[PDB]
Amino acid sequence: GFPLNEVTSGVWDADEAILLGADWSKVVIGIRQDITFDLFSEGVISDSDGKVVLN
Amino acid sequence: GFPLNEVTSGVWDADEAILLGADWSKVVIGIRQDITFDLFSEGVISDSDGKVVLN
Repeated sequence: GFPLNEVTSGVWDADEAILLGADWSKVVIGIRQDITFDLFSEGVISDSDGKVVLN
Repeated sequence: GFPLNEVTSGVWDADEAILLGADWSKVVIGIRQDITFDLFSEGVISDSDGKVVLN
């Protein structure tokens, strides 16, 4: 009689767990900044060594 | 009879001089470009050797 959600997104590891039950009001997510998109046309993609890979 | 302009910035090295007197009409500053501020959000800070240091 409780809501069941099968986790279809590929995150689940069946070798670690089968099921999790919880009081979901005791789990909290803080949204500091909502999903933000910026578009750019100047500048560089660069390596960790500081080499340019796309200008 | 001349104003005693004390230099209150940190520039004055008092181990070099106590006072400087002059004909101030003989001292000229030429301004070519006034203090200019620009803000950047695309681009790179780079090394003397072409390496990227901040992107």
